[PDB]
Amino acid sequence: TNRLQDKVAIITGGAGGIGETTAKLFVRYGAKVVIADIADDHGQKVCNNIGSPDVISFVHCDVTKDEDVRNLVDTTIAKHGKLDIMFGNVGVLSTTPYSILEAGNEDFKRVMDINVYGAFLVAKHAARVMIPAKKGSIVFTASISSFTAGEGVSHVYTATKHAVLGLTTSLCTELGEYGIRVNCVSPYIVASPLLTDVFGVDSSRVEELAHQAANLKGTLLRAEDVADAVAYLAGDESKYVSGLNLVIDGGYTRTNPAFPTALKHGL
Amino acid sequence: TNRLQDKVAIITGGAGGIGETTAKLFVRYGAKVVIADIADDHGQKVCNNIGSPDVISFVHCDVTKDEDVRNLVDTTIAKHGKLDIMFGNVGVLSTTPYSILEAGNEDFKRVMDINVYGAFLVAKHAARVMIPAKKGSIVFTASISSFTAGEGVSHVYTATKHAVLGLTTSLCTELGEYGIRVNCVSPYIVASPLLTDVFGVDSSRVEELAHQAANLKGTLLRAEDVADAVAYLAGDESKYVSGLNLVIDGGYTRTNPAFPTALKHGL
Amino acid sequence: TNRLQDKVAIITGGAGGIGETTAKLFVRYGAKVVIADIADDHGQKVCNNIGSPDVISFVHCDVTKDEDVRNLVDTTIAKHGKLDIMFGNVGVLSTTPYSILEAGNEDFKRVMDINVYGAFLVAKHAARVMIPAKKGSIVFTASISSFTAGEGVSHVYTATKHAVLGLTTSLCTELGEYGIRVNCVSPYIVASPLLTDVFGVDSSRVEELAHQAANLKGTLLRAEDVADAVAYLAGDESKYVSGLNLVIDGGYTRTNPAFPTALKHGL
Amino acid sequence: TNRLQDKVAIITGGAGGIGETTAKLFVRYGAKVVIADIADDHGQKVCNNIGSPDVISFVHCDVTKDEDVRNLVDTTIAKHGKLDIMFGNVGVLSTTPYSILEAGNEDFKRVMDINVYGAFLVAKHAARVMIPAKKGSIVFTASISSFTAGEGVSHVYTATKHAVLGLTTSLCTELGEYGIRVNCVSPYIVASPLLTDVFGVDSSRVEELAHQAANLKGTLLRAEDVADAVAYLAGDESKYVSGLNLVIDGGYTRTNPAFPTALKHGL
Ligand SMILES: NC(=O)c1ccc[n+]([C@@H]2O[C@H](COP(=O)([O-])OP(=O)([O-])OC[C@H]3O[C@@H](n4cnc5c(N)[nH+]cnc54)[C@H](O)[C@@H]3O)[C@@H](O)[C@H]2O)c1
Ligand SMILES: NC(=O)c1ccc[n+]([C@@H]2O[C@H](COP(=O)([O-])OP(=O)([O-])OC[C@H]3O[C@@H](n4cnc5c(N)[nH+]cnc54)[C@H](O)[C@@H]3O)[C@@H](O)[C@H]2O)c1
Ligand SMILES: NC(=O)c1ccc[n+]([C@@H]2O[C@H](COP(=O)([O-])OP(=O)([O-])OC[C@H]3O[C@@H](n4cnc5c(N)[nH+]cnc54)[C@H](O)[C@@H]3O)[C@@H](O)[C@H]2O)c1
Ligand SMILES: NC(=O)c1ccc[n+]([C@@H]2O[C@H](COP(=O)([O-])OP(=O)([O-])OC[C@H]3O[C@@H](n4cnc5c(N)[nH+]cnc54)[C@H](O)[C@@H]3O)[C@@H](O)[C@H]2O)c1
Repeated sequence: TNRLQDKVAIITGGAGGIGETTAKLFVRYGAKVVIADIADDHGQKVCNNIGSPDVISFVHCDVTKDEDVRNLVDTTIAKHGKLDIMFGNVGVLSTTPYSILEAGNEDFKRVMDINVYGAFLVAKHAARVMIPAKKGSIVFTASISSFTAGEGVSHVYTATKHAVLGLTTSLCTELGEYGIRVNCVSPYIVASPLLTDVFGVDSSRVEELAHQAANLKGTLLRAEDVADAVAYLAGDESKYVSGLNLVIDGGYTRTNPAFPTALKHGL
Repeated sequence: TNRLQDKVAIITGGAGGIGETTAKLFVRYGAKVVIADIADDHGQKVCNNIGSPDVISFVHCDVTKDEDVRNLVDTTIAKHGKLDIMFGNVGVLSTTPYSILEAGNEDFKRVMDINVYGAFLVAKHAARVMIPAKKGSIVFTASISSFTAGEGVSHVYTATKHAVLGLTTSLCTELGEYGIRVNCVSPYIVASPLLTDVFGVDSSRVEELAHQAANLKGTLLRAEDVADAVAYLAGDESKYVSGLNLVIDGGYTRTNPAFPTALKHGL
Repeated sequence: TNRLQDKVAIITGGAGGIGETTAKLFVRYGAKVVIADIADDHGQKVCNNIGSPDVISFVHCDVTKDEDVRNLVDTTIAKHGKLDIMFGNVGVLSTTPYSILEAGNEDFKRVMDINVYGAFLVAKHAARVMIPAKKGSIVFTASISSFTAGEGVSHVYTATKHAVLGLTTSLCTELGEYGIRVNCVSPYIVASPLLTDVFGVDSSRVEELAHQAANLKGTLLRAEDVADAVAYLAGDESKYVSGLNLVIDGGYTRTNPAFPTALKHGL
Repeated sequence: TNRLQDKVAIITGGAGGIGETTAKLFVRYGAKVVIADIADDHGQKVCNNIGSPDVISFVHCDVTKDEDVRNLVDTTIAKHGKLDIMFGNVGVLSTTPYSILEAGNEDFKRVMDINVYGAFLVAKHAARVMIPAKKGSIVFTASISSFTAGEGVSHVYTATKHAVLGLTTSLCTELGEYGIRVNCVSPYIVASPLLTDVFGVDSSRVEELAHQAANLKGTLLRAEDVADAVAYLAGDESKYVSGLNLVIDGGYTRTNPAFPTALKHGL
């Protein structure tokens, strides 16, 4: 059936990848979506092809900005008379190395802006429309680096998708005394459609590497798989779980075979 | 629609309370259930009234025992040709005080038996039938004391519904390299139907106390609310989340107003 | 004895409160300190009275800045020929309410600058001098809101002293493959000397409120008590623990008597 | 100097390995110890050679038993007039495989007995002597599997050194409203003196494998390294930290290079 039918939802990043299969799921399950990206020529060739705009519309938004998050929210109330759900994806990763010493100073500012102090506004403009109605789940989207680490992932993405659990445990302790839920989803390597910028990346040869590395040989992750975790937390069937940081790693995050797959046994 | 339709499920405690609304949900969503309790005269006046046994049957089981968990599992394969899901509830709480010093020695043995080294067998007899088919989520059921504490809850229930996350993170790291998921749900004060044994308890005057104490004024918990968290993790829409300890507290676990509601402000 | 004798340490906030009793402890335990604050007229009437500058010197630093963190580090190497320890305190809290809706937009920028993307530089200029020597613990200082929450503490302080565990778990996974440790201490209500700015605060009537609220009636917190946690992690006796977020709450963080001290018993 | 001088301590496992270098440290730092093991002919050729018995004595104890934990505690009060510290090590690991399916049924009973419902009594007989004096830290000793997992470590050791954080967070919430601290230390591969029982183990060729696997190349773990973590938490300098599960992994627990050391870069 169309499961969370009635809901009006806003994805703050539904052009790219997780965001449009999460969109297409929510419009399959009977919501009305407002995709909301800066990537203008993909975010409406996603909203032009998913459905017909009464249910799916686009809005240039730049979360690095307050007048922009103001208008997305104010025109959802005006497109559709309310805002039940605010899936707040948005996320950026470093364009400087890793290494503390030779990895810089200003792709910390900019990748804190898009990820932490830009995930906030989304929650302040949703908060100021959900609080008047005493209903709503604000889902976000972090990564398994909300929990932990990697010698890959930058000290900034480790740091900003950590605090997107900050104001999602704390945002929780007040938007909760209103019967408004605050959760975030928190994935692992997901979205292809055959990459590259430095080679390695030419994706599928990323997805193949997400199976020799996982802790759940049998399947592969996808976006339908995060969309899963997000309609759950969104509206229906989420109704008393404002806890969560629904870690979708297929278990991975809770091992380290550095010493088991060195320990081994016989040879 | 009937959502996890096809599934064969086993509740290891579906007479009592969480367990039969979780049962009635799974049989509403098109599974075939086998309720499985020692409480013989409630567990079949639950299986006699929910549905008709092709979909809902009872089996005396005593998880404190191995020949008993052997036969429940072996007759599910025989009632219905497989075991996709094993919701493993089961849980007991102290019948001695709290206080380390004057709270005893043998309602640690017995309430470790029913809760930790009796949650195990459920997972060893489900494991030995799910591994042959390379499919299945083993959901359990812990409490928010899997995470934390209370000056109420006994050092034994704090201790045994802690380890039901032991062999649910660890059970995970192997029943996972099989595309078998291992999660547990983890609730807060839930089930009435107007209690007592020492007075206080005369339940609803438990549920009323679960609203002046929560961090989500607006609703009240129930069993449909844990059943929610359990069909999610069971089969469909759980397909790459073997992480979780789906904490369903309405946020509660992540505060302490000892110092805020002492701090206050003006008077 | 003078325990971590030899060490050269840098406090990045040792004028104020935790920072100078942690300083006075490190100079009692035989280190040589460089206090390092913007508060010019307190940071040297702390360095002028603790000891004589061969062991205790001041340096205006403004962690909201890179040329400033550059020079503190470069003149420690020049005052004293190395940098074993970098205690990185620094911390600021909101000067806007709490409430998402009416609590603003730019004391998120500024109190992310001093706390997260200003805790970083401290670790990049210490990192670039500890890595050449393959020795050193970078201790930071977070709060129990690194772990959790409060209806008091702002969504920004909840968010920035969360990520000071970001780049302290992640900073760890690389400054660690160098035998350089990365930990942070993480306290609860500490430092008086009889406050006010809005009344309530007139401190001791803060400390008195840190005893009717704690989970360890018997003592009171202090700065010697965090200094404790910090010489431990600093240099000696820290030598294989790069794990920690040494939570010094006297247990507090792991309860919630909303439902126990509502549950009570007899009246 | 002799740091925690005055203290009377009890190790509940100080014959073997961690336990006697932790003993020798506490008697170096001026305590008076009572080692306390079943291994009769090692536990006194440890107490006969460390020091002279006024400071170091042995007592056959079998924590799988209550009359035994009763007498150790009652004769410490009688050897020495009190019990400030109770380091409660004790720990056993499986003598059946790993695999849920073919790994048995009764080395769960026995290795729950020595580890969880035998760590308890230690804390009930220490509790009943520390509570009369309103002073004392009960340190335990868990493993990094208190936090997480491994495809090595058995589902039972994962499960029992998990709950030794149960009744160490919960034991905390009451032995704490007495100014009695409750913490546990929580190590990684430690103690040689050149092993074997199945070959692999012939230890040092265990310790060598604890360096190609760690996240802190530079040093190696030892027992002085856990003794470190335990005098800290014991008595002095522990005075307001009843939080902790002092994870001493050299960072390890918070990564997984399954996907980084598959991701790599160029070849
Ligand atoms: N492999 C994965 O897909 C993966 C792994 C782990 C976590 N995540 C998280 O998932 C989110 C990323 O989505 P995705 O589908 O993976 O990647 P994506 O394709 O980058 O999708 C996100 C969208 O964000 C857009 N965007 C960037 N800045 C702005 C801005 N300021 N305002 C509005 N839109 C903007 C960007 O153009 C894109 O359309 C982030 O929160 C990640 O932390 C993804
Ligand atoms: N307020 C709540 O409902 C609450 C709160 C927090 C956690 N939980 C968890 O939920 C579970 C309890 O279920 P419930 O509905 O609350 O209570 P319940 O009514 O006790 O239901 C559980 C069933 O377990 C049965 N049972 C006990 N021992 C055995 C045994 N050895 N073999 C087979 N059946 C047995 C018991 O008779 C009952 O039918 C436990 O795992 C708790 O830890 C419940
Ligand atoms: N009650 C407590 O003391 C408490 C509670 C919980 C956590 N903490 C943490 O402890 C730290 C605060 O120290 P404190 O002694 O409590 O307070 P404090 O008296 O504010 O000491 C910190 C110092 O930071 C200084 N400072 C501010 N900005 C800068 C800057 N940009 N550059 C250099 N110096 C600057 C400030 O002037 C002061 O001297 C923070 O990291 C808090 O998160 C304290
Ligand atoms: N590699 C390591 O050393 C390692 C790693 C991780 C955790 N730990 C923990 O450290 C503790 C083990 O100590 P250890 O030095 O490694 O090993 P160990 O040499 O086995 O020392 C522990 C002592 O426990 C003794 N013992 C066993 N049962 C009893 C009993 N019932 N009553 C009294 N004494 C008994 C045993 O004979 C031995 O003397 C456990 O709590 C482990 O969980 C150790």
